Amino acid sequence: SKGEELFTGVVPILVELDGDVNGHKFSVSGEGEGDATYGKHTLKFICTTGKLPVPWPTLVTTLVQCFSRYPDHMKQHDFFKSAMPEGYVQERTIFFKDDGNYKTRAEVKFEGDTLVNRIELKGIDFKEDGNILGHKLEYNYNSHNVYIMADKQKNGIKVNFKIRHNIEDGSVQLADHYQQNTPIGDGPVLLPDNHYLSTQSALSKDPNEKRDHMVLLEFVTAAGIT
Ligand SMILES: [Mg+2]
Ligand SMILES: [Mg+2]
Repeated sequence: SKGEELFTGVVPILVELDGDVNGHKFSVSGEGEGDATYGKHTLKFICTTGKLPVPWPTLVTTLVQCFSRYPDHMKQHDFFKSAMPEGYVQERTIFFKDDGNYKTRAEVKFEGDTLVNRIELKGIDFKEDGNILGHKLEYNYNSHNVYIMADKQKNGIKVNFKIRHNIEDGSVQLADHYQQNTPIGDGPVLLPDNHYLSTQSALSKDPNEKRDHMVLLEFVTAAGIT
């Protein structure tokens, strides 16, 4: 189908983020590839401005749900690919419990044969010795369910989920995600029935990289319709 046909093979991915958290300005660039056939993508991210002022794990959700594997019997519910190549706007508010919040605006679209995620991130009202600005988050990542519903009035989707970030003392830092996606182009898109994406993510380091960086391996599969 339109859009989906662009994802049958391996697709290069570029991610570019500019961020400001409590006045700490930074940029991140990522490169990698995705194979939606297998719900798989791999990326390496670099902080191009120096040291990242927030923990890497807090940026994972912000840093391409078009690479999710939609089972054949759910293909009519894949909004993300249906909006391609023109793309979609992905906006979030991320509430860190007992701490500050991120607001993000991204455009995800093809530039030539590459899938590009371009993001502006703004974080405010973080505690200086909270888990975020105090860098108390472990370098790992849990598996989540990402809940999706149609937003027919916006010709898009509404998405909600709760990220669990492990803290170095055994506790959990919750990050409540509220998300909206709307197409950039004016063509038709697939508006889905309620369903979810099951995610899993592995964080690692490149032993040959001296810059502040994150290597990510992610698998995502749509479910919840039988
Ligand atoms: Mg196929
Ligand atoms: Mg633990």
